[PDB]
Amino acid sequence: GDWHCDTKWMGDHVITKSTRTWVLPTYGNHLYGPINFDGTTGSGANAAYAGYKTPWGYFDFNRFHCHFSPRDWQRLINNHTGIRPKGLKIKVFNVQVKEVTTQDSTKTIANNLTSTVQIFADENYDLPYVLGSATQGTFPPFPNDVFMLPQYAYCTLQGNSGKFVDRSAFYCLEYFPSQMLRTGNNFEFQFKFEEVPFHSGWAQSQSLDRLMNPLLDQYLIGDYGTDASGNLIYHRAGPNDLNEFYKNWAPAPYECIQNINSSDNTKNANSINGSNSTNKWGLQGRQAWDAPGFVQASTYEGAAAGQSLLNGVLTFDKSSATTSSPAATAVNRTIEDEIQGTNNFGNARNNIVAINQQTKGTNPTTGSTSQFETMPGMVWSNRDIYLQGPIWAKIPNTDGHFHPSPRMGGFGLKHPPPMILIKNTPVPADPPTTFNPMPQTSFITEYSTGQVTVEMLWEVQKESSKRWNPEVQFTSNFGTSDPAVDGIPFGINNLGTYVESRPIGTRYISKHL
Amino acid sequence: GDWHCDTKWMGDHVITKSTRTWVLPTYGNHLYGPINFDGTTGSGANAAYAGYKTPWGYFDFNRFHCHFSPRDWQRLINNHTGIRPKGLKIKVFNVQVKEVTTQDSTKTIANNLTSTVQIFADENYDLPYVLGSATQGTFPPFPNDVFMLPQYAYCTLQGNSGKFVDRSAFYCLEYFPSQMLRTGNNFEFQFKFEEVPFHSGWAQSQSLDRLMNPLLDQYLIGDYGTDASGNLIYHRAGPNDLNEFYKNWAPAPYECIQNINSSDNTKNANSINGSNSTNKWGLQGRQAWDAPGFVQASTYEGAAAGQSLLNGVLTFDKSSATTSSPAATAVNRTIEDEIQGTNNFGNARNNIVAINQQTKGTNPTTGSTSQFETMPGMVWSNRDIYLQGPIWAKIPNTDGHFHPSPRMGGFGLKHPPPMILIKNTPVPADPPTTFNPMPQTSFITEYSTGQVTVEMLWEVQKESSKRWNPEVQFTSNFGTSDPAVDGIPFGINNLGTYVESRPIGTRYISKHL
Amino acid sequence: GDWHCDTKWMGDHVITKSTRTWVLPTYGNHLYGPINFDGTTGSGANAAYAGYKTPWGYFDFNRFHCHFSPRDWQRLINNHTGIRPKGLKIKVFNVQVKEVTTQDSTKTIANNLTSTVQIFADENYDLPYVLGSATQGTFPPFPNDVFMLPQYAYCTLQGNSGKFVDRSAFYCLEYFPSQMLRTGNNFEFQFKFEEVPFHSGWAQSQSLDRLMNPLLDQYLIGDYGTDASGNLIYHRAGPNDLNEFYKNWAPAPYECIQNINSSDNTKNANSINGSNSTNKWGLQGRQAWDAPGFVQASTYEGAAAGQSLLNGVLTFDKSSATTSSPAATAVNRTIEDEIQGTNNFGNARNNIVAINQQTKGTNPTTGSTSQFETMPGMVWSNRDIYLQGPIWAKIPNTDGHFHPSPRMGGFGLKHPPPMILIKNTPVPADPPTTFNPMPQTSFITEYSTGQVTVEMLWEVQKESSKRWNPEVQFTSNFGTSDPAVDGIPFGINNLGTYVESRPIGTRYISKHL
Repeated sequence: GDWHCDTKWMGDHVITKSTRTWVLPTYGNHLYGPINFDGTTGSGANAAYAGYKTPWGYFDFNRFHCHFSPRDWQRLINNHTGIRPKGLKIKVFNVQVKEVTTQDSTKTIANNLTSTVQIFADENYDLPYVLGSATQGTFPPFPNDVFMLPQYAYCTLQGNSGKFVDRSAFYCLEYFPSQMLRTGNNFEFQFKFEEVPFHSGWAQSQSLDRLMNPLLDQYLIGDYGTDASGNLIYHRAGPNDLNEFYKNWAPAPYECIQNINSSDNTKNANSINGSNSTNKWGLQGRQAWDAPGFVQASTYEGAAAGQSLLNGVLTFDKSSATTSSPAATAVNRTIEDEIQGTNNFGNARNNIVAINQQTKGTNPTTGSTSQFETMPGMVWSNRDIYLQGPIWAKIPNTDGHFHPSPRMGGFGLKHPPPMILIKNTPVPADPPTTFNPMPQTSFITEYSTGQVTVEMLWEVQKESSKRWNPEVQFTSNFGTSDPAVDGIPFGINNLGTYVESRPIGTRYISKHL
Repeated sequence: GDWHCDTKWMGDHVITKSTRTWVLPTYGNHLYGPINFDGTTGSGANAAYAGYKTPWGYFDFNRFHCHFSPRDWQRLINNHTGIRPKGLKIKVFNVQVKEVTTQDSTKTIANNLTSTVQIFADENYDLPYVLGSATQGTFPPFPNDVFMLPQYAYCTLQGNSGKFVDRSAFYCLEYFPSQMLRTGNNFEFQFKFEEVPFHSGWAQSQSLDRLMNPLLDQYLIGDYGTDASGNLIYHRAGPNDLNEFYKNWAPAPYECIQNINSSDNTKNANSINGSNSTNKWGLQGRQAWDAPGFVQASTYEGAAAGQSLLNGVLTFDKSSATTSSPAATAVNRTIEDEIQGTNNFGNARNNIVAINQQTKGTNPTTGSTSQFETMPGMVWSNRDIYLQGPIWAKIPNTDGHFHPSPRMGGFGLKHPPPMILIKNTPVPADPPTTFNPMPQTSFITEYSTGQVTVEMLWEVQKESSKRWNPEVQFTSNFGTSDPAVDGIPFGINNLGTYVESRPIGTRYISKHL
Repeated sequence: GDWHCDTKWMGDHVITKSTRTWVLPTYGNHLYGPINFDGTTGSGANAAYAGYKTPWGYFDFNRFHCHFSPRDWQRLINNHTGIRPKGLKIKVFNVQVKEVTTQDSTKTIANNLTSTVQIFADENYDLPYVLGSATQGTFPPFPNDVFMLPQYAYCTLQGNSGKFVDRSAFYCLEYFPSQMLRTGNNFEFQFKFEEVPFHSGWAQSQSLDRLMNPLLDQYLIGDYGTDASGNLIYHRAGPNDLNEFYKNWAPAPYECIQNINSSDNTKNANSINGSNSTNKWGLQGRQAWDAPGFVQASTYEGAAAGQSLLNGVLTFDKSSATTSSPAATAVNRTIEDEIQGTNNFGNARNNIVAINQQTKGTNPTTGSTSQFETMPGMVWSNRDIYLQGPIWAKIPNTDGHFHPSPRMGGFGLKHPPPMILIKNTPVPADPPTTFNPMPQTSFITEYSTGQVTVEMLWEVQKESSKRWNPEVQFTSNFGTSDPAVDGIPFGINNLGTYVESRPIGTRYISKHL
């Protein structure tokens, strides 16, 4: 094969080709193993797990910025109001296996021509599907970078203290038909996405509470109170009070999510514990963070600067890092302000409901609600997709699901792109000259490398806006930057590392609600 | 492929094939980087720049002596009065990649059969075009020589102090479809030049100020002065004074360029600073040398020996050298005396113009002009092309340009031959046995080498001169040379280096103006 | 006919339909008249003119914002790098004539069904062409607005003191075949533009003084000075000093234009007279402002804030006004910073040239030039087109012209869209009952009104940029505005007037030079 990265913009379609270079170590000395964590030490009992490690490794292209460049992304989001995937093609080729030898003086790396690697795609979704979990190991943003393929592992059911049970499964991955690749062999795979709705690539220029003609007043009469003697009073909503209007629709449901201010130091309580104050959902005797949760507006218009939600937003790294506790200057923190029309600000407990039953003696009382869930007549909007975020997720296999759109973002798929696994086939060292029945555990040290190209077909919506005035769009203004320390933003810096300077998202075009 | 260098002289065409051997290092450890120079130190603020370095490298065949030999060039310039390019074919083949290993005792070079190199031609001119700038890295004059491919880099817009701005661009070159070459693969490219006018390969045997029949006198009456009483006087130009003639045409425009004498020591002022006395043109707050400028006659007939213009001529090295301050015996200094018919000598301020308005009291006054630019009715001639000089240049992409002939020489092209880039594809070293998300920065040390053949098709004008007497032509008379120190001129010397002994140019045939 | 305004974006084409409502008064009581201004009083002798007034009136759609809306313009300039006109169709219809009667108590307006108006297009350009002069009378920006058709008048040759001469022409416009329009009649006209080059809709990301590979150094040797004894010294330009490089091309020509600072009060001299310090060009004994002149960069990168040129830029009104001395807050002042790559900043006198001839005694001297005109090897860029500016101009009918691009902007046309004239046909009042030979000068007071729709076809260039990082684009960020005083920018304000908030131009996309 050959190296081709590019994009081709057609009218309703766009094709993004990109190709990388990878390196595959031998994981676990060609051995499976059990893994668990009991809840006795460390984080606690909620952190327990049980599963297996596998000598295999896999490709993960799930994130968007694998397939797009900051210029191609800008071309998408200013012009087009929607996108969905159509199909993908991936090809792994130019595989070459290298053997390592050490005399303690130096390493000597040689190229073994006849050794192979094994690769297969999991067509029927027989193995546990780890791709939709937004973990690391994805292709790099920048094509000149060389990346390392992750090791495959999974969790099964667990008992108390992170132990196996009867339902726990063990999967042998050598029991799957696979293809062996030498130099001069390649692996190709075709895939076609199922029908999904376009992601809404447009911000909304109206609110639900004002859909009305503001000059008029209703023919529907309201209940304005009671008399001093107890007689009912009526009122007609009009342009003086538009909150009085009867309405057909209601905004999004919510669970109350605590607020936190990223910019302003003086808006946050001192020394809050994010583990205690985060929303949880419990299952099977233990409870896990509910994050990000169902999307709420992080901030609305006319709100404090820096307002956000605690574990309510996505946050990314400017450049790939292992830090585990990154500084505020090393991260890109997204904000959802574009859904503020249909989606109430999380941590605002506005919704009011009647808590008693009136009569002569008892005055009616109401109260604000911390959690208000779905009822007929509600409209909401999904979380935005970002250049740095996940493309898809696998809808769990279950008897029911409600609005199966992934909470982190992207496209819920029942048959997502399959998970493609690869390993270095083992080559044994010299056996003894008398037969031994035991397994032969001594192998030659080796690793693999090659290229992988990924071509993906997308479906876009181009629109016609009849608003007169111009619209906000994504522009790059940093002023000046210093080539002696940090290069062009969204470019290579002085040390050679690629830096994504700020988060980007798809909603720059306003459309009336 | 096979090794073929040669020339084939057809009637109106000539075909020049030549093939070389190159070596490609790994540049920058497979990393991009920003580069700049602030104006705080060194040369000054006018020297500031900003841009990027690239792991890629490229082929530059632009100079003439890549495609011709001193004998083939002589055959061209004595017989033919014009030349222009038609098409070119280049083929890079026999690529082989070699790996280097060092124990500090010695280097060990081995041949990796399965490694590749990446190569593509930039068809659409998407990357900044660095070829027309007359920098080093060109193929050698002599085919047996082995040369090194340059590293690719470019400049973008800059702010103050050599910093990036919003308009500054960063180009990822792995985003271009490319071809991978092993042993047994080759890269071929076809190109066809756009229509251009022949370069004038003829010196001119007349002057503009004498185009007339010298025996006759005009029927046009001139203004010879006024009377002692103020009455107009008339005169008829004739063979006694031929400068009095009215004329249809005027010579070339000029900016005054200072003169300097290369041969004669006693004609030059002591300790002049060439940086202060050179013509400049300023742009964007800073100012750069205007050189060579629009061509003027370096010397005319009946002028001091050694006369030339300061930064008005091209100067070359007899053999490839890095000296940065070469001695006068190491350089070939061209001289333009063949345009002296239409092109006035630079630094001669001859042109005279009226600076006031006469009346009874005021006598008419005139003055000489330092700068006299284009007006209707002017004729000039372009700078000569030399065996050692550039073939073409890329006309900038702009709304207007006036007589877009390159000031250094050759053929201005809107679609020049594209820039062809190549790099060694990276091969990683042994990764760790536990997954790491970071980019893998350790690679195997390697380099590439191969052959490249360039075949170019030319279009020539053969002429018929009806002058009776013979013409000057390019002949080789050095007398005798010493094989013990310097070999045949235009040949290998004692140390094995190729030496170009004197500059050559295309205008040896006289033609009346 | 019917009312249709809209735009249709096709791939390489876009169609803009817009329709207005106009009102035509009776000009001059149906009489021609001579007009002149002698130079005896007022502005001076340079202000003199002579010509005629005409009862006719005409349509002028020349400006861009007649055909585009701020949203349609944004859609053009962010996506497309070029535009040129193809054809236009105009239709004037629904004409109705109204008669006015006054008893001094009140006016009474009645509708005369059988009266007509006269209209013709000037196909052969027989009348003097007044459209390319950027005067008022153009269609409004906002379609709901009603506008008044201008009166037609022209200037002819003049003697001293603004008097007619033999060459002066008088044109009778009733000598042109015309069409009479009642209610139920319409006038349609087709036109097809001649071939013109696309306007460059892209800013430039490189400079002429840096086109080079910054890592390399030239094979061309320069002249670095002379020795202490008079011997020539050589030097090789390299990455330490890139201004030393020889170059093929040179920046734009210039006439020095004085600078003025719009923002900063403290950068301007006190009480300068703009009439004395503006560039002039004289003709026929008198001299007129040269403005804007050939375009120079108003400001460059790393220059004082608010820097501009005095009468070097275009300036517009935010809303149509007669003020004649508008305040700085009522105007939109354009700035040309996007040509700073090929076009030197006006009022920077950088260009340096040799003013003498050296020898032993005389040291070489140089000087900076106030005016530096076109010479071979220059490249420049035309003035930008703006949403508020003129589309085209008529190239004068003359034997020669150099780069005939209009200095204010747009497309120079030899056969521009013809000038279309209209008048109310006169209806006489009651004549006497005995024959009189004299002309009948008493008429009925009347005016006309109707609609005019203009459909124009445009040709656009969509591009592919391979730069990695995002580009600057035109976005609307005003923060918040107050509906109680000024409405949405580029929208109707509180008083009902349409306001264009800031100037817009076509160059938002960078492209390497």
